[PDB]
This record gives sequence, structure tokens and C-alpha cells, in this order.
Amino acid sequence: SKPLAGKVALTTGAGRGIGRGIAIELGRRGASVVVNYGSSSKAAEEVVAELKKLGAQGVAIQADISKPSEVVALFDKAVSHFGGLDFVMSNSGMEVWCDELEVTQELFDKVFNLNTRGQFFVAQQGLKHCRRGGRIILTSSIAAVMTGIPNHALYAGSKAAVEGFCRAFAVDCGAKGVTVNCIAPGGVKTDMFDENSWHYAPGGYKGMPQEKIDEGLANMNPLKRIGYPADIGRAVSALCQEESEWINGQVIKLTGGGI
Amino acid sequence: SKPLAGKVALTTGAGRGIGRGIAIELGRRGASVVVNYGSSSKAAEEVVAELKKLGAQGVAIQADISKPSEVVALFDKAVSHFGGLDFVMSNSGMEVWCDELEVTQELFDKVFNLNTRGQFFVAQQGLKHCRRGGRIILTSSIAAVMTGIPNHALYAGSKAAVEGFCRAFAVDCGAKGVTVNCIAPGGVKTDMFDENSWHYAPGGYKGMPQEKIDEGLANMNPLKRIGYPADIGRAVSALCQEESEWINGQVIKLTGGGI
Amino acid sequence: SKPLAGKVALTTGAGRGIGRGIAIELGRRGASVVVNYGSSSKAAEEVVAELKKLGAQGVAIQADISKPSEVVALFDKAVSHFGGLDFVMSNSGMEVWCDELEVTQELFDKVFNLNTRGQFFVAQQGLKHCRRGGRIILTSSIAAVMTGIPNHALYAGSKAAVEGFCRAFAVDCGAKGVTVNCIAPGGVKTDMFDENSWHYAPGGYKGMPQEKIDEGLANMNPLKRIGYPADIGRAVSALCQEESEWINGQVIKLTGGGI
Amino acid sequence: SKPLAGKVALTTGAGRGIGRGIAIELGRRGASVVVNYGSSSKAAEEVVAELKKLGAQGVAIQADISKPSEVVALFDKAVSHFGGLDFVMSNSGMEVWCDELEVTQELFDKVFNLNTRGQFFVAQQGLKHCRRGGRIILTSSIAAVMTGIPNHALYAGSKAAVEGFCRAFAVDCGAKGVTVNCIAPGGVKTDMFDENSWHYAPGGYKGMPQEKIDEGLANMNPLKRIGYPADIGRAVSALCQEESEWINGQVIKLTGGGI
Ligand SMILES: NC(=O)C1=CN([C@@H]2O[C@H](COP(=O)(O)OP(=O)(O)OC[C@H]3O[C@@H](n4cnc5c(N)ncnc54)[C@H](OP(=O)(O)O)[C@@H]3O)[C@@H](O)[C@H]2O)C=CC1
Ligand SMILES: NC(=O)C1=CN([C@@H]2O[C@H](COP(=O)(O)OP(=O)(O)OC[C@H]3O[C@@H](n4cnc5c(N)ncnc54)[C@H](OP(=O)(O)O)[C@@H]3O)[C@@H](O)[C@H]2O)C=CC1
Ligand SMILES: NC(=O)C1=CN([C@@H]2O[C@H](COP(=O)(O)OP(=O)(O)OC[C@H]3O[C@@H](n4cnc5c(N)ncnc54)[C@H](OP(=O)(O)O)[C@@H]3O)[C@@H](O)[C@H]2O)C=CC1
Ligand SMILES: NC(=O)C1=CN([C@@H]2O[C@H](COP(=O)(O)OP(=O)(O)OC[C@H]3O[C@@H](n4cnc5c(N)ncnc54)[C@H](OP(=O)(O)O)[C@@H]3O)[C@@H](O)[C@H]2O)C=CC1
Ligand SMILES: O=C1CCc2cccc3c2N1CC3
Ligand SMILES: O=C1CCc2cccc3c2N1CC3
Ligand SMILES: O=C1CCc2cccc3c2N1CC3
Ligand SMILES: O=C1CCc2cccc3c2N1CC3
Repeated sequence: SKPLAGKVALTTGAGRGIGRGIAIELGRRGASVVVNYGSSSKAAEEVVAELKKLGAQGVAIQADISKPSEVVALFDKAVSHFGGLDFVMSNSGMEVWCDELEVTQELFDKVFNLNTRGQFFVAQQGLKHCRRGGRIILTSSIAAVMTGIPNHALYAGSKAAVEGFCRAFAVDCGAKGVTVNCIAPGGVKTDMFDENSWHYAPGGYKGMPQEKIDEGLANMNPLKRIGYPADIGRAVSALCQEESEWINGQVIKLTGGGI
Repeated sequence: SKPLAGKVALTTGAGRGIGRGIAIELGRRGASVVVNYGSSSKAAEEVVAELKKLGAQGVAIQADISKPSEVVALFDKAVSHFGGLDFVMSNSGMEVWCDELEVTQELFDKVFNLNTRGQFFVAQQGLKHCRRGGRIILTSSIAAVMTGIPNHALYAGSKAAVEGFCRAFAVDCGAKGVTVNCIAPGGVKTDMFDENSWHYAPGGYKGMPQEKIDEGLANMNPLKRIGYPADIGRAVSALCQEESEWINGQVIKLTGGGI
Repeated sequence: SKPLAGKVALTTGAGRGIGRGIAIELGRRGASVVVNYGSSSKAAEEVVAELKKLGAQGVAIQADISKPSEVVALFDKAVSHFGGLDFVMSNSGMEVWCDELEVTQELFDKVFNLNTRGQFFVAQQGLKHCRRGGRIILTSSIAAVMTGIPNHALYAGSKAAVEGFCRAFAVDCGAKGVTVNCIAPGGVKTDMFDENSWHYAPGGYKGMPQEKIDEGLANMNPLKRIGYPADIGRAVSALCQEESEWINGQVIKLTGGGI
Repeated sequence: SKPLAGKVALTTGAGRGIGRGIAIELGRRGASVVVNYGSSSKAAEEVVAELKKLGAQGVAIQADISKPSEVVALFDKAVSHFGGLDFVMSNSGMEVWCDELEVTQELFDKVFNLNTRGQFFVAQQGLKHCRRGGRIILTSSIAAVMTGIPNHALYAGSKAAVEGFCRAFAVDCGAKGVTVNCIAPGGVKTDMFDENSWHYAPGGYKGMPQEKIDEGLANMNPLKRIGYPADIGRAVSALCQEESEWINGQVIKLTGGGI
């Protein structure tokens, strides 16, 4: 039950949320994992510990993904620790809601530096280091293409940008035999989801009980449940298999068919 | 190396081409396979034989997919033979080129009966029989969304229709715990490819040597090679795994990043 | 205020609904209009009368769009009456809801014959007759790409097919200097909307008062109102202008930004 | 022949290229135009002069669109000069080709500051100032969604981002009665096209004669010709008409059906 045995994965923002779920599912299948974290050092070591309990190797490495020089440092350290890399999961990100009239250059820069520029440099580093048969997977969101959501231009734009990076990088990574895809999840139970899901729930309002949100979202899902980090980690695991080689340069929505 | 052990798959038009590649890759991973064929009985038994050599169980069952009553019969027989079904691969199809002015109702009907109606009924039968955790996968083509291709409205329209079926059926199959996706391949080495690839090759013309076509197409691929039935079968295998559960209602292009 | 002066338009199913709104807006701008109708003869003559009151010329011509030979007859008569054609609006269509398990070949055929095959032949006739600078516009629906709607595979698939026709026909009509686009409306106040809108309203149920439906849909629209046939006719008018020449082979959603 | 009579338009980067073509076509139809320019002061005054010869009013106003405070200043001046605004055309942009490994933070920032951040602030200013019935139109490119193009991640990503802004801003501008759309042109004869078109021509190479490029691109167009700034200006003119009100939150490809 170890299709990824002998491979090395790097996941940005793997200390918690989706990042953690991806790190765990990759490790459960044999991959050694570099658990990057921005500031959640304790959560990251906890993930390394969870990996160990699953028989997987891992290492927590701090790096501020919104700073390109730190992304380069992160990769240098990861390669120094595990000797090479195969899979790169660009996951770090932030939600953001703001009246467009109130958006300042500072807020704009903060959002794009992490959500977009950070992913560009993580992808550049993947092109630089990923071994043949490798995989680079960026993170967009269904919000990049959704309609009817207000005060969300920074988030929608920063995620849509990454979809353009995916198609470009797939061409650029071809000679190296590394595929590049982009995942676009629907709602997934995490801290970000608990803070922002009301904006997506049918009839949602600020202050709506989380259980009601969860129920409204699950009811809009063909599978009648909300997604969890493990659902994303399992799908990413499948994309990391040799079997997924012919899937390249694609934006894949991971929604269970819901929202 | 048997993630699909104990599962039963049905593949329409599995006697040759992509269908055969899908049947073989599913069987290589543990699935028992119903090899449907329209008229290629000998190729189909050959596939059943190849499956046996891989340690997989298979059975060839004739059914004209362009006739709904025969699709229903095909499923009844498949269920009678293997006791149930988990994965349904709707693959049968035909290419078609025609000056739009020259298209007759008869040609229109012939194309849609197989490429579209056939897939609708195969999907209906999947909803009717697929067990929980099951998978239904329809076959479109990148030609459904390509621009610049002449005399191809019947093929483009018949394939685009199936993408609408995919989103609809995903909602309809949810309660049963069966996901529904659609694959849209780029060029894949088969009889259809050898007869029709010139239409897609850059600078292609009728009569262009097949080796030149192959070289032109491979050069337009990031992976620097053309796709083969095994590439499609491997990707479909990954989609049939439990790990792919959160991918639902999606049209996934299988192109290696090329055309 | 007559940008379409001297041009001749043919609109299928122009006796009522969206078709009527398109016929009226084209005539208001100078076009002579062939008002096709399947069985609503009285509504069609009413439209011809409304056109006359606007100073536009029109003629009602019966033709069952689900029968290719009648589509050919319709065009022969239209050309006999006005001497040529410039704009072809393929609008006739039907909604359809059905448990996929209950769909029969007869229902399938009925839906595709009108919604898809009919549009293919109307487009073929446009290629055959449209004068240089002409326009062919097909009708899809946002339902072709929507997710989360149950018992709707026949409608979603029959409309998605037309999007493939649009891209194909644009290539095929180029030499003749005729552009081909496809409109995909959101909800538009008509008989079809009054019978089917509950399926699209947030929290909709069969039996929900139409005023509540209208209010729920309008609230989901940035423009805070539901669309009407005139909104569609105005947009189609703009697409029929010489100014729209560079828009070709596109599926354009006409939703006011809503649903 | 003045559908836009009495309206005021602002076009970023209107001194030359597509921007100039848009300014001229809007003015030809009655709009007073604010011709913004970054550094081409002489070209901009030339455009103001061309507008005058067409009987349209115009004013050249310098503003570096890559600097948000200057975008705000540009709008303050435009409103001071013409008393209000109706149409905002966000057009300024740059092409960029670079081996992804060689991209520096400085290059990244330069590209996104103009192509993406600049458009966000132009859109914010449109929301702030556009009168009811107004229009905001952003500029993407078919390159945002194209496959097979190397060394182009910064351009593809910076343009794809704007498509996300379009959907978001359409929701945000609804209450004010201002629609927001995004145009995605194919090749259009301009300085940028003459410097970069080889990258898009079938079989293109650096150093390919421009006439051969033009011929190769035109041959890939259903209309058998390359697009020009006037083609874009005419389409934008149609989108600025009252008739286009129901088209909102859409990315419209302006390609004549080609590349
Ligand atoms: N949850 C959902 O429903 C959806 C989420 N997404 C996307 O999935 C990704 C993860 O989301 P989710 O897990 O829910 O997010 P959470 O907010 O729960 O956690 C986000 C992660 O981003 C990391 N991170 C933030 N800033 C930095 C930084 N500057 N440097 C390095 N790492 C950083 C965080 O780690 P740290 O604490 O150390 O800073 C954390 O691990 C994001 O890109 C998000 O936009 C997309 C669709 C849906
Ligand atoms: N090859 C390519 O590059 C691409 C192919 N596709 C699609 O993939 C699918 C398979 O293509 P490919 O393998 O290349 O095709 P081939 O023409 O090589 O074989 C097609 C299959 O369809 C089956 N079939 C045809 N008619 C019927 C029928 N009436 N009833 C039952 N089965 C039937 C054939 O079996 P039999 O001999 O018994 O009739 C055959 O197994 C098709 O849907 C095609 O449109 C999509 C994109 C690219
Ligand atoms: N209303 C909405 O919200 C939306 C509608 N649409 C599409 O827009 C189009 C028009 O919709 P709408 O006006 O609301 O529809 P209605 O049901 O109100 O009217 C439909 C039209 O189709 C015509 N028609 C039906 N069958 C035939 C036939 N066999 N031959 C010739 N004409 C025929 C009808 O005329 P007759 O009475 O003579 O048969 C009628 O004029 C359809 O294609 C529909 O799917 C798409 C998105 C949204
Ligand atoms: N030409 C084509 O084929 C296509 C073009 N596009 C897009 O269309 C838009 C225009 O393209 P095109 O006209 O060909 O471009 P050119 O390079 O010919 O001209 C671009 C314009 O951008 C302006 N500009 C550049 N920087 C600034 C700045 N910092 N501040 C203000 N204005 C600035 C320039 O004016 P100035 O000289 O004063 O700096 C110039 O008016 C761009 O967004 C481009 O990406 C999209 C698809 C195709
Ligand atoms: O990007 C995000 C963040 C949070 C969230 C909560 C619920 C539903 C959805 C989201 N998305 C997309 C759909
Ligand atoms: O659908 C088909 C059939 C045959 C073929 C040969 C080469 C390339 C491509 C195809 N496609 C899509 C792209
Ligand atoms: O196709 C149709 C038919 C009727 C209808 C009523 C309300 C909303 C919508 C529709 N659509 C798409 C969106
Ligand atoms: O964005 C650009 C810039 C220049 C150019 C030249 C030719 C063809 C095309 C472009 N595009 C898109 C398609």
C-alpha cells in the first residue's frame, strides 16, 4: 500500500489544514515529506510526528512563502536533507474579503505575494529540482471561477493567476519529465473553512452557526458531505502516482461534485 | 499492485484501441472486466486472453452501443456473469468528417446514436447497477473544445454533449455513492488515430506519412511523445481508485499537456 | 436608430418567449424578420403585427424544427419571400426533467431532435444561405455548464452539444464571411421560465409561488432583477451589428451576471 | 451613427496600439475620451488630434498605471476635466518571455504591477466613479488559457488573474448599475504584435519575417485575415452600448475565430 515508496515530497503550509492532510496522505503511501510552515512550528512538528507513527519520514522546515529568497532557501534545505525531490505541492494561501474601494496597495501586495508570487517561485523551484517522473501541483480554488461572490476580487484574481501558471509550467517542465497540474478545491474542513465558509453557504450570513453552514454545504454536495483534508490528500496522492502521467497542464476541481 | 482487486469493470468497445488499453490496465490492477465489442469479436476474445495472462478475469460480450435496448441487455448479461458492477467506462465512438452542407439526417443520427445517445444509456445503466464506491467515466475529446478544425461539427457536438451528461449524472449518482467523470483525450495511437490524425497535425494534409504526423504531434507535446492506449488506461485506473473519490462531475483532459 | 437597416433575419420559434423578444429587437433596429413558429400560428402573426407597428417587415412561416426537411423548407420559403438572408437566430427549444433511469429512447430522441439536431440543420441552412457579413447565433443555456442540478442530463447534454457546433461552424462559415456564436442565457421571463424556474431558484421546490421565485432569482443577480426577452434581443442585436465582427466562435453567457 | 453620444470614456494606454484603436472607435461613436498614456505623450496628443478630426472630444493625461496612487490621480483628473465617467477601458499591458528559472522577484513584480495590479486599481476607480449604465472592461488575452507556449508563465498568470477580477467586480458593481467584462484578444496588429507574434505563429521562430508571420496567422483565421486595433475598438464599442447590458461578468475572446 506504498505506491510512492522512495519518493520525496515537499508541501508548503503543511503544518495544518489541507497542507497537513496532503502531507499525511503522501506519507501514508511511502513518500518522505518536507513539512514547510510559515509560523506554525508546533503544528508542523506534530505532523512530522504523525508521519513517523505512519512509518513515514518527515522534516519541518520554516520558510515564509511570500518571500522568494526564503522559497529558494526552503528548497536548498529540503534537498540537503533528503537528497532530491520528486513532488512539490504548492499549498500555502490566505482568504481575503474586502470592499474593493477599500483595498490598498499594501493589502493587494500581501495577498498576491503569498497566493500568487509564492506559488510562482515554488513552481520555479520545482522545475529547478524535481527529478524525472516528478510532479508539481499548484493550488487554486473554485472561487477563481465562481460567480455571485462579493468583496472577493483579490482572492479570485490571486487564485485564477495560478491556473495560468499551471499551463505555462507544464510546457516548461516537459523536457525534465515533470508534470504540472493545479487543484481547485471546493469547501474543505479547516481553519480557513471555519472562518470563511459562511460566505459560500446558500443563504449564508456572518454569524451563522458552523453546524448549519456544514449542513447547508453538505446538502449541496452529491456525496452529501463536506470535504476534509484527507479527501484532498487522497486525490493529490493519486495525481502523484506514475499512473497520472498523462494528466498534465490541467486545473482539476476537487469538490466531490459540490461547492 | 492490485488496488482494484475484487472490483468489476465494464468497458464499451474494449476489443481494440483505447477501450482495450483501459480494459488491460484495469485488469492488470485487479479488476474483472466485461469486454464489450460491437463487431470485433476476435479482438475482444484476444483481450480476454491478454487479461488471463495478466491473471485477470474477463468476458467478451457483444452489444451494439448505438441501440439502447442492446445497452440494457449488455448490462443484464454483465451482471449475470460477474454478479454486480463497480466501474463503467463508456468508450465506444466514431470519428466523422463532413462538409456541413452535405450532412444528412442519416449521418447525423448515426453519429449521435453512438457517440452521444449510446453514452447516455451506458451512464443510465451505470446509475442502475454500479455499487457504492463505483465509478462511471464518459469519453469526450479535446476536439469538443478545439477551435480551427473544419468539417467537424458532428464530432465536436456529439462529444461536447457528453460533458453536459457528466455534470448531470454526477448529481444523479450521488445518493448511490458513485462518481461520474469524463475524460477528454488528445491524440492516442489507435486505428482511429491512424485514420484521422492528419486533421490534427500542424500543417497536416490528407496523405501525410504517418511517421511525419507522429513526429509533428509528439513535438507539440511537453513530454515529447504521442499518447498510447496504456496512458489512458493508467489514468482511468487512477480515477477508479478509492483515492479519486473527491474528483466528481469533472471533464479531465488526458493529453500529456499536448494535442 | 436602425443599425440593421436592409438586413434580413430568420428566428426559429419567434412566436413567443425569447424568440419573440429577439425578433422584435432586430426589427426595431431595421431588420426584416422571418418569424418561424412550430405550432403557435396566432402568436406568430401577433409578432408580425408588432413588427409592423414598429415599422419593420415580417412574415410568419410554420416549420417543425425537429424535422430537418422542414428546416430546409423553412429557409427556401424565407429566401423566396425576402430574397436572401443575413442573420439566423437558432432559438427553438424545450426544457425537460426526468429521472435518468426513466428516460426512454423516445424521450431522448424528442429532446435531441429539437434542441440539438434542429440547431445543426438551422446552422447548415445559415451556412448555405447567409450573405457576407452575416451572422448565425445558436442557443445553449447556462444549464449546459451548471453543477448541482438533478434529473437534467437530457437538457444539459442537448445544449452543451450546440456549443461544439458553434466552434465548428465558425470555422466552416469563415470563407463566406459569416460569424457563428452561441448565446447561453440565465433565467429569462417566458413560459418556459414560469414552468421551470423553481428548479433553479435557491431553495426552490415544486409549488413555490412564482413571485417568490422571481425575487430569489433577482436577488442573486448583480443588477437586482430577472432578465426578459428584450434583454436577450438587445444583446443579440449588438452581436448582429458590423461592430461585432471580431467576436466569432464564442459561447457568450447572457445572464446580467446572475443565474 | 453616434450611439455613445454624451458618454465619457477613459482608456489606459490609449496613445498607441489597441488602446488607440479603442479610443478612436469610441470617439467615432460619440464618446468624449480620456487618452491615458504612460510615456508616449506625443502619440497620445496625436490620438486627441485624430479624435478632433472625427468630431470627438479628447484629452491626454499621463499616469503610470503600474503605480496605484497615479491611477487614482488619473481618475481625479479625468473627472475634473469631463465631469464624470461612464466607460473605463483597462488596456495598458506588457508582453514578457523568460526562462522560468531566470525570473527574478523584480521581473515578477514589474509584470504583475502593470498587467494585474494596475487593472485592479483601474477597476476600483471605475467602481468609484462610473455612472449608472456604465461599463468597465478589463484586458486579458487568449494566452491566459492557451497551451503549448513556453517561457510565458508571467504573462499567462498576470492575464488569467484579471479574468478572476472581472467576475468579482461584476458582482461588486451591480448596485451601481455598471457591468464588468473582460476581453481576451487573439493577435492584433500593433507594436506588441510585431515584437512578439513569432511566438504564436505555427512553426514560428525568432527572426521569421513579419510578412510570413502575418500570413501564417491569417491562414489560421476563419476570416482569413489578422485582427487590427479597429476590430477590437468596434467590439468594445458594441459592449459599451446600452444593448449589451445583459452581458456581465464575462470573459469574451476577440479573435475573429482565429489565434
Ligand atoms: N479550505 C477550503 O475550503 C479551501 C482552501 N483552498 C486553498 O487551499 C490552501 C490551504 O487552505 P487551508 O488549509 O484551508 O488553510 P488554513 O488557513 O487552514 O491554513 C493555510 C496554510 O497556509 C500556510 N501559510 C500561510 N502563510 C504562509 C506563509 N507566509 N508562509 C508559509 N506558509 C504559510 C499556513 O501555515 P502557517 O500557520 O505556518 O502560516 C497554513 O499551513 C490555500 O491555498 C487555500 O486558499 C482552496 C479552496 C478551498
Ligand atoms: N484515438 C484518439 O486520439 C482519440 C479517441 N477518442 C475517443 O476515444 C474512444 C475510443 O477511440 P479509439 O480507441 O481511438 O477508437 P477506434 O476507432 O480505434 O476503436 C473504437 C471502438 O469503438 C467501438 N465501437 C464502435 N462502434 C461500436 C458499436 N456500435 N457498438 C459497440 N462498440 C463500438 C469499436 O469496437 P468494434 O470494432 O467492435 O465496433 C472500437 O472498440 C472514442 O470514443 C473516440 O472518439 C477521443 C480523443 C482522442
Ligand atoms: N427562458 C429561459 O430562462 C431560458 C431559455 N433558454 C433557451 O432559449 C430558447 C427559448 O426559450 P423560451 O423562449 O423561454 O421558451 P418557451 O417554451 O417560452 O418557447 C419556446 C419556443 O420554441 C418553439 N418551438 C418549440 N418546438 C418547436 C418546434 N418543434 N418547431 C419550431 N419551433 C418550436 C416554440 O414555438 P411553438 O409554440 O410554435 O412551438 C416557442 O416559440 C430555448 O432554446 C430555451 O432552451 C436558455 C436559457 C434560459
Ligand atoms: N497585440 C496583441 O496581439 C494582443 C494584445 N493584448 C493586450 O492588449 C493590451 C494592449 O496591447 P498592444 O496595444 O498590442 O500593446 P503595445 O505594446 O503596442 O502598447 C501597449 C500600451 O500599454 C501602455 N502602457 C505600458 N505601460 C504603461 C504604464 N506603465 N502606464 C500607462 N500605460 C502603459 C503603452 O503606452 P506608453 O507607450 O505610454 O507606455 C501602450 O499604449 C495589452 O494589455 C496586451 O497585453 C492581448 C492579446 C493580444
Ligand atoms: O476558497 C475557499 C475558501 C474557503 C471556503 C469555504 C467553503 C466553500 C468554499 C471555500 N472556498 C471555495 C469554496
Ligand atoms: O478525437 C480525436 C480523434 C483522433 C485524433 C488524432 C490526433 C489528435 C487528436 C485526435 N482527436 C483529438 C485530438
Ligand atoms: O435553461 C433554462 C431554462 C429555464 C430557466 C429558469 C430559471 C433560470 C434558468 C433557466 N435556465 C437556465 C437558468
Ligand atoms: O497576448 C498576445 C500578445 C501578442 C500576440 C501576437 C500574436 C498572437 C497572439 C498574441 N497574443 C495572444 C495571441
